[PDB]
Amino acid sequence: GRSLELGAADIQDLESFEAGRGALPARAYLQSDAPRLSLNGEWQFRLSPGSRVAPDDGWQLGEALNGFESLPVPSSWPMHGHGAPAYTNVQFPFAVEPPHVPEANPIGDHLVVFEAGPEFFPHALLRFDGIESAGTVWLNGVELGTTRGSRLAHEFDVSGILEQGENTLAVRVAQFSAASYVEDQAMWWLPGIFRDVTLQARPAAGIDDVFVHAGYDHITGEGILKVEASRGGQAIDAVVRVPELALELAAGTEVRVPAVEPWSAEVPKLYEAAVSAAGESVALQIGFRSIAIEDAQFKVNGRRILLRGVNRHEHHPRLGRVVPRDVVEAELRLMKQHNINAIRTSHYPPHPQFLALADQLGFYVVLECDLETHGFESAGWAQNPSDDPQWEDALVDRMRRTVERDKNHASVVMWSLGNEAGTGRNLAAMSRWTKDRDPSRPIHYEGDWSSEHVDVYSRMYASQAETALIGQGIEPALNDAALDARRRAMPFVLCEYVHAMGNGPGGMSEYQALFEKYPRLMGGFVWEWLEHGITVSTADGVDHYGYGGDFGEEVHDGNFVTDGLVDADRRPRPGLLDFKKVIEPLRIDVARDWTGFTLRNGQDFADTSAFSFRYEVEADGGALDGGTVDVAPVAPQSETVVELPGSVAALAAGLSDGRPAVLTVRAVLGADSAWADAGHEVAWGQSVREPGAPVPPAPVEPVQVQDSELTLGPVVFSRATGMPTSIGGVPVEKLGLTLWWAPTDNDLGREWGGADERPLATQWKDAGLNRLHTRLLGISANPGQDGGETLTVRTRVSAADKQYGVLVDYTWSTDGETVGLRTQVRRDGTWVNRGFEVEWARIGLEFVLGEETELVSWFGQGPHQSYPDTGQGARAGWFSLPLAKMDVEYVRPQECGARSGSRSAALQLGGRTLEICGDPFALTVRPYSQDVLDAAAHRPDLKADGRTYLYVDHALRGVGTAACGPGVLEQYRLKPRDADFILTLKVRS
Amino acid sequence: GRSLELGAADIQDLESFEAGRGALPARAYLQSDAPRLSLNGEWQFRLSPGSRVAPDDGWQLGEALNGFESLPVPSSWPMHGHGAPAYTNVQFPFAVEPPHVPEANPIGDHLVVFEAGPEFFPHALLRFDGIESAGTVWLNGVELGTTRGSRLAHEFDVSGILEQGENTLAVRVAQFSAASYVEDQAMWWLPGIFRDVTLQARPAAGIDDVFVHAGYDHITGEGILKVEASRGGQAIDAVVRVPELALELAAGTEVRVPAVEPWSAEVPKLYEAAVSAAGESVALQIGFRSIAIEDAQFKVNGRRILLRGVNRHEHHPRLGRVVPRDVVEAELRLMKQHNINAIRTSHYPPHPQFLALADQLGFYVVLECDLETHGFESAGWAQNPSDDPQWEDALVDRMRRTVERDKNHASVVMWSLGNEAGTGRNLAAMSRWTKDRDPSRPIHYEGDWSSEHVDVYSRMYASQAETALIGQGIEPALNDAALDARRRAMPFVLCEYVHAMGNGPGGMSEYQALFEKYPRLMGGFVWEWLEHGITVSTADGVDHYGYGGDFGEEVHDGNFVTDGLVDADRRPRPGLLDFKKVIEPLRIDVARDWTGFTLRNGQDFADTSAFSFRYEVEADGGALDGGTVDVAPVAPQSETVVELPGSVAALAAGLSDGRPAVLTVRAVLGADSAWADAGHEVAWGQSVREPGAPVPPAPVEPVQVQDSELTLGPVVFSRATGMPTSIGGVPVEKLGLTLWWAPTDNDLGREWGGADERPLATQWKDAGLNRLHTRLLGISANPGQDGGETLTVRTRVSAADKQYGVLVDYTWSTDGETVGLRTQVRRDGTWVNRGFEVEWARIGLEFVLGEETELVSWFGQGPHQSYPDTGQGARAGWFSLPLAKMDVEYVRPQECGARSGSRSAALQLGGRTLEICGDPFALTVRPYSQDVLDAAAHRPDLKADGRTYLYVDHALRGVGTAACGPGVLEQYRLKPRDADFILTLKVRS
Ligand SMILES: OC[C@H]1O[C@@H](O)[C@H](O)[C@@H](O)[C@H]1O
Ligand SMILES: OC[C@H]1O[C@@H](O)[C@H](O)[C@@H](O)[C@H]1O
Ligand SMILES: OC[C@H]1O[C@@H](O)[C@H](O)[C@@H](O)[C@H]1O
Ligand SMILES: OC[C@H]1O[C@@H](O)[C@H](O)[C@@H](O)[C@H]1O
Repeated sequence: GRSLELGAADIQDLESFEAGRGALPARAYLQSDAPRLSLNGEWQFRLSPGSRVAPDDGWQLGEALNGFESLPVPSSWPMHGHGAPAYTNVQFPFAVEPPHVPEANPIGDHLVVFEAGPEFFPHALLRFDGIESAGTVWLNGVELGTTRGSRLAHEFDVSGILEQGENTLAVRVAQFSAASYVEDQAMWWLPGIFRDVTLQARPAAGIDDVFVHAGYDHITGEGILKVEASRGGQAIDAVVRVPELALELAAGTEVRVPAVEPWSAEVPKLYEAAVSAAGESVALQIGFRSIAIEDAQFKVNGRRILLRGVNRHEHHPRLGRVVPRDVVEAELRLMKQHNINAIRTSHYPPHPQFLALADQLGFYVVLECDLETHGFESAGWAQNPSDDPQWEDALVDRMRRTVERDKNHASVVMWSLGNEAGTGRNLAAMSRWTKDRDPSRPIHYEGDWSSEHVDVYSRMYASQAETALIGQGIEPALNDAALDARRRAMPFVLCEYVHAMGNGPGGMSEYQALFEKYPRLMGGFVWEWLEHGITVSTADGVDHYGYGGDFGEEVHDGNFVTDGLVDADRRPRPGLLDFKKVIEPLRIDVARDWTGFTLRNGQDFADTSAFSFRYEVEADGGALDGGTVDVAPVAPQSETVVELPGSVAALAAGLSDGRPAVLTVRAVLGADSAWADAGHEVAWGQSVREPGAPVPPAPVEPVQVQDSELTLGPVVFSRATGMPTSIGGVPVEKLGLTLWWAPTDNDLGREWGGADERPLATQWKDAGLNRLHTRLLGISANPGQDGGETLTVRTRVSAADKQYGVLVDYTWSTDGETVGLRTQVRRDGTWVNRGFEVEWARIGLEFVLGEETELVSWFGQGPHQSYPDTGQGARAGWFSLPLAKMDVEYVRPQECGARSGSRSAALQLGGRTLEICGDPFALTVRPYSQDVLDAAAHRPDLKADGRTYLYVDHALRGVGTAACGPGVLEQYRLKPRDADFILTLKVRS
Repeated sequence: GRSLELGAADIQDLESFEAGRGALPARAYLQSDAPRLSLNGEWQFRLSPGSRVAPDDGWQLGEALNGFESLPVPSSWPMHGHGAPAYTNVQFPFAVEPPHVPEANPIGDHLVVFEAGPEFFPHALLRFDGIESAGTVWLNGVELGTTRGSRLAHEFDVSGILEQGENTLAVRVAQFSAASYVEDQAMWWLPGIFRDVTLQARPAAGIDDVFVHAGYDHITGEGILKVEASRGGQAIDAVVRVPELALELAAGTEVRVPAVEPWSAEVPKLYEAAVSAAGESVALQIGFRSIAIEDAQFKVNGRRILLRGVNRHEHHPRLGRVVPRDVVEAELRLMKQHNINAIRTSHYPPHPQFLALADQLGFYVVLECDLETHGFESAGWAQNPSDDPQWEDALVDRMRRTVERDKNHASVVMWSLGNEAGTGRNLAAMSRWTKDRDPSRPIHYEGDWSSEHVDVYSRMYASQAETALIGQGIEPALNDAALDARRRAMPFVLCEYVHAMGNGPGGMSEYQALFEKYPRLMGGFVWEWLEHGITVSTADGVDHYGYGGDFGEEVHDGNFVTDGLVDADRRPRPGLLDFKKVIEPLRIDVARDWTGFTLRNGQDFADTSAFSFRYEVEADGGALDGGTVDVAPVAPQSETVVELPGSVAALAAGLSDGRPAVLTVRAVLGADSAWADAGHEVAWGQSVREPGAPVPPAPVEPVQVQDSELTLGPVVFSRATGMPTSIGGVPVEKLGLTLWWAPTDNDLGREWGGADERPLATQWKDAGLNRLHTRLLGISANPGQDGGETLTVRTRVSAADKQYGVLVDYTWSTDGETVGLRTQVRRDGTWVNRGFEVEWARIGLEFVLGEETELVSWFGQGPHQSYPDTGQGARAGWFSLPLAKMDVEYVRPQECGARSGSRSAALQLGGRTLEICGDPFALTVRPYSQDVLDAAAHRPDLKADGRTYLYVDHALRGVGTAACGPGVLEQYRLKPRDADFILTLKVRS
């Protein structure tokens, strides 16, 4: 049996169950004075479709290069025209038959030439901080070894192989390997050398690894310091210095520092330090803090903390898995600016530079190992690597490298074994290894609800209801009494919650109230921080984001990648603006009589000395009063009542009733910080004096009659239809009832529970809410006042093939100045379809106007959108925006931009202005129709058609988080019902 | 309360529950010598969007016409650019709130000027044979009345209103009315005056109505004749004459004719007749036949008959509901040419000219009333007009007019109350009325399974299994013993079965065998005769059919309209070719030794004297023998063994074994008939001498080896992939396994039963059968014979995210002339997905070739396609066709064109020819890919890409009728399994 296949040897290596070979022991990423040369820059690159046709020519030596072109390094090579991105959620892009790999497997050959000076001898190494997913490395033709673990560091000794002067480094990178089976994160598949490549010397009498142990005794205030140092795995002599604390001690010994200032996300105190031996010195930043679990609470420095967190993937719209440092610093400052205090590195270790920034700015970090086997769930977890003993060594290695690299950073308060990888013996081995190596950080893993091998109980997307049961410690018991006992003593954290995809997330406040009420609840991490949008440039310079499927992939999960609080360029979504308010660290309850406000300090450690408390009274015209009030600092977890100047209460008392006015109290930064300038807003509260009920016009104008038209003051009606065609000279091309909106991403998902497995969008489509039809029943003019008349138009709205409907009556009235419009809705028949009760998106009206709108003004909530279960961040005030800025640039267009709680509005159409008033309504204005919005898959598919689509809603439905997790909560649902609402219009030129 | 709405009076009339007003009594359509003038021609026409804007100007008088243009009459006015067609299946296109109508309701004003000569006085009438759906008629400004019942005749007296000379006739037609609620047939909605408009004089002493009663005593052979005649509802004096029978008798008296030749679809004997009084004479055609039910059988003239039927809608691709007479005669001849003997006028009376043609050519007709309320089912039948007493008069009227018009035609053997209209008191009133008026024809209605008010038990799409239970009279009992007793004594008919949508129908033979075995089974009517395709002409002159949705309708049911045995232009689909064979009236079983054949006469009345029995022996070269054999006529329902000339058996006996040869016996017409010429084929049978097993080549050629290629005789392989790239100079761009085909219309429907409600196409999509991926495992050359070698390529086929797969091994061998190819398939893992066992469409191979193919030849079954549960009409022989004629022009492209039972094949590519041989396989050749075929929604979306896609299948799955009714029967399913098949190839230039 002759064997004639090509590349069988390269494939066997890619199919290996083992960790990479030929590498130095795993250690910490350390700032050293040892000489170093970054090989980052312009490399040469060649791509083959698979191993069997990957040329075995002499390319590794660098001479006679055939078929190479320039490429930057680090890089995600699909970001530069070589192949294309492919995004899948749970599903693998290849056949599930481990350890085998497909035949279509991009192979990337990388090569660079560099100069090695004398200072890199006799000893040196090469360091690779990230290769996705399988790398083989040669130096001057000699093989160093292989890399496994795509976001993990590898180091190769080049002593006696690195030559003085010019050297040639070659790296072969395969996209898919056996390791892909354990790297099934929901994100873009992006092969490449995507992190630093560095040459580092290792002088004699140096330092290879360091392990900081900096604890805090919260009773005495002492610091407990012990800095370990080793060479070749052996503890060595070395001296530690921290100038600020008047300390010089030996490595390996534990000392009590009489008084330290503890480290926390709120106060990230960092003492500079150096560990030095004869040949090498290491620069450290040390944060004193101790982590402990007691009374079923997660405590730092003796206090239960509340995690205000997000899940952070690493992604950049033009460079993929390469995130420039300027972008890292930016987004982390942006996080702090929105009151975030915690980060989960979903689902792999980040760039090693991330850790120091986290220590400095202040975040509680859950550092997570690179491991996820989600794609094995659909087959009942059969062949899951997490329980296959042949994978033990490879998975322990992943955890080892994860722990060693970042074990010195005070910001890491939990080690996480991975994400959605089931349960198995290998996961238990990873946990046992970590607990032995570093018992100073509790262990996290959500995949095993029994929680046998962890220290905190973690779940994702648990309902508000179950969260409250857990907060009270009365969730259902595990069958094993011993394991149930353990878990009931564990604090609870939501590693992912309030899925922030598209319009939403809804129901954040409900979670937060539980967090504040129940100590056992640690808090939660929003999924997720950013949208993984990829910029696509088109003809005429139009720029938009692409998502799953837009790059010609055979298997994908669509727009699930754009599920973030900010877009790929870090521009806030409305959800982040709401999130900031929900998690605000201070609560300000302004008194109704404007005499003062209650101030609760929600922080865990800091008092209120960093904040300046300011007040301002705003009214119709401008601002009437304002200033700053001094507050004796308030301790954490306590409250006080702050008096306001009597002048404020006097304004309120002498306010002619019916005049609108808003008192706003804010807590801003008194001075610059590392993450924001002075005056940055942190918390706020308001008290509103509402405008009185709008005076309904006197019906003293009669109805003129003609053959095909009616007129009632500034309004013109069509006799045939009964609907306005003009108001004050403004063409009304249509007016009608609305019960539907263009489905959100959440409306496109299932609400599990109940016998109805259809998404809300499908329920609506089956019911006909998107294609309503109106029948005219009657037109009638009725006696008004002193000659005038009202005009009642009676209609019935329904849909083809349906028997249910609603009766809508429009009653118009006018005095010549302002048009009054009453609308009555009455449901007719039983609103059931395919055996389930139909629900409504809204109860409102759609005005279609023939003119374009330039500007929208309103008194209500703003500046940004607000729906019944969102809008926490929208405050009471006066707002005005150009039309285009009323919209929201979601990647898949969908319902958005409604302004709930509006009392008045004003649209500028050319030279005229249309004013709407009435009891609280929601306001939306768009230059396109609802059907155009529902059809559009990307922003370019939206086109203005010269009209103005105006929406005035009396009732609205919530948005929820049904795309992943709970749907709209009961209190925000909208069942069919009768309704009645009044409204006044006016046009002025 | 002033009332200001427009058109409220016209709308109230459209909402009327009552029949049309002001019309003459319902009567028969009669050929009379009274003067007549057809007003058909070029009319003037105007369209308004609704009643409220329909002008009330002076248009009815004909002077100062504003906005009218020319339009033909009769017409379906959406067929001429006024609006557009809209097709819905079950669902109404308007809100379901009877009797109300929508505001978007096209109003069509029609007008013509004509001359009335002296012979139209003093009495005359105007006759309208069809107006959809509500007409108001004026003559010279004077209102005559209104029409209700869209396919029913109305007559209006114009005495004292018709003026001598020039007259002006005006008709206002509304598309939607209260009557639309009872005209919910599955078809295009097409308003208009779509049938004849005729002026007819009514001289004094004339004849208004006639009622023929022509029975047959099958014991004596006597005819029982009684011709009734009436004027103004009163029986009158009149004399009846039938020359051929030597008869002159008075109307109203019953006589025994000593000897008549009975009428039947097989022998449609018609005696000419005339009923005459002083002023008028009527021409009649009389067929003597008596209908009776006894021993739970449906009998004509004392014999149980077998219905070979189709459901006939009226439709024309360019004129809509207007079917020219030349097209009627054509399609009915086409029906007879395919052995059909029965017609159901689904679901309304046809054009009155249809009846005479049915009497002449010979069909058993189920004449069905215009009534269907299907759209009320989705709401639990609430508000169903069939049980609403306010609709009684309007529904009795529909049945009255239905019965009166056609009561004289022997071809009508059943009256049908309507279709899918539920159960209700009005349906019972329609039945009571019919039984009293005409007790000579049993009553049919499927909507009430209890069968309380009918004479035959009717069902639609009952499984073969339930049909067999009913054939034995052991179906489950009704709860009411008295009704169960009645129904068990009733014969059973399938008014709709073997849904003929797209590829199919499958499972026809199984039904037919039950029809022949069980007397209680009357037979069945295929759904349906024609596709309702509408021709759409595009730039460059390309012509294709449109279906539901292609005309911009808001609500539609897609391609369900193209569900016919022939296309809109009456070109046969493969299903009709199979249907003809299944229902063939004679069975011919040719003996294996070629000594003779068994002949069963399946007819009910006629013997075999009309047929000439002919034989022919065909072989490789040409024909070897042939002739005609004389058969003593065989009586109905008996059989005989016909000897063939000894010369035929001698050829078979002296045939060198392994040589293929086919003996075919045919029954053709001995002489011309009214529906076909002499030599037309009616029945056939065959005996085949198969070719011997193909000799596998001697493996005496070795494997040449190169860096990137292997070669084994005329074959070139790629070392990387292991797959052919050449055979004899022909580029092979790809070769691989197939388990999937582009879903048929049947595959897009649900198979109710079992916990899996997904259509087969969705099951396949979820499982990944459409996106298979192959991994190379090994390549190996093995010792052959006298130096030669075999080449085994080992592969594993699967799909992304799936663990199941198949192992496919290709073993090649050659002697230099012919390539031998063995293929072994072994399933690997459990083929389950989303909790249900995956099924396969096929087990085969796809050859993709770089050259185009001009011609395809094969020995097997043809000329037309054949799948496991179809192809009855495909016979054994030798066939050759240009590539384009191997395809099938279904309106929605889908899997089709496979040739099952193939033993050899030959493709001509330019100058060369590729030959395939082996054990029985299925052959398909296309100029495009399977994905292009699945994506295409219409024919133009198919584009040849310069390649040749060749499919060789070892196993195939059935097609069934799951689009509506049973899916693939158990024995034709294809579960995943191991398989093995051999095959030889050869290229000759
Ligand atoms: O103590 C106040 C601060 O608390 C931090 O945890 C948060 O990240 C900051 O944005 C700020 O709110
Ligand atoms: O092994 C994976 C499973 O683990 C269980 O603890 C959990 O309840 C399941 O939902 C699933 O995640
Ligand atoms: O008796 C033979 C004939 O029977 C008729 O019913 C049929 O319509 C004809 O096509 C032919 O088959
Ligand atoms: O009233 C309509 C119903 O009539 C019943 O006899 C039948 O079983 C049902 O399927 C439905 O057709």
